[PDB]
Amino acid sequence: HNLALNKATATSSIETAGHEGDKAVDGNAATRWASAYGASPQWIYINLGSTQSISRVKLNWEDAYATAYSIQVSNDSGSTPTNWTTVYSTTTGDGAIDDITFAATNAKFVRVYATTRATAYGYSLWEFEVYG
Ligand SMILES: N[C@@H]1[C@@H](O)[C@H](O[C@@H]2O[C@H](CO)[C@@H](O[C@@H]3O[C@H](CO)[C@@H](O)[C@H](O)[C@H]3N)[C@H](O)[C@H]2N)[C@@H](CO)O[C@H]1O
Repeated sequence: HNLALNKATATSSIETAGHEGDKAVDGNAATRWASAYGASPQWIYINLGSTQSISRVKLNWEDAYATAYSIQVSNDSGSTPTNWTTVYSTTTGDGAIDDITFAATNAKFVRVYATTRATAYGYSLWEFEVYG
């Protein structure tokens, strides 16, 4: 059960209309979030809507994937998280599907914080799935 499905999202940026964060959590492999281009970090987070115990994230990257990124959680109250905790990071991402597991943790928000690009574009996810 994908706890991210159709939850509210926010992003650091978007490439164009139609590439919003909601596109990464629609369960559709043919729609994607895509960030602005360039060498800045970028990110997408999901408001899970309630505290959930999570242990697994599945990323389905488009060709503009991150070689370096972290998965982070927040347990802030409200709808605007500001404190993040890294639960997993890599510097050797290889794109396509990334199936990530980590110690189960409470989380109200989950963020992909992407820091090194595989390409000279931005970063883009067809899907960002979250599992207990
Ligand atoms: N100089 C143009 C060249 O830019 C163009 O190639 C296309 O450029 C597209 C716009 O950057 C690029 O689309 C991005 O692709 C990445 C990676 O797949 C995605 O994450 C972005 O969302 C896309 N906007 C295309 O890949 C690329 N074909 C070419 C064709 O118009 O004309 C060149 O000479």
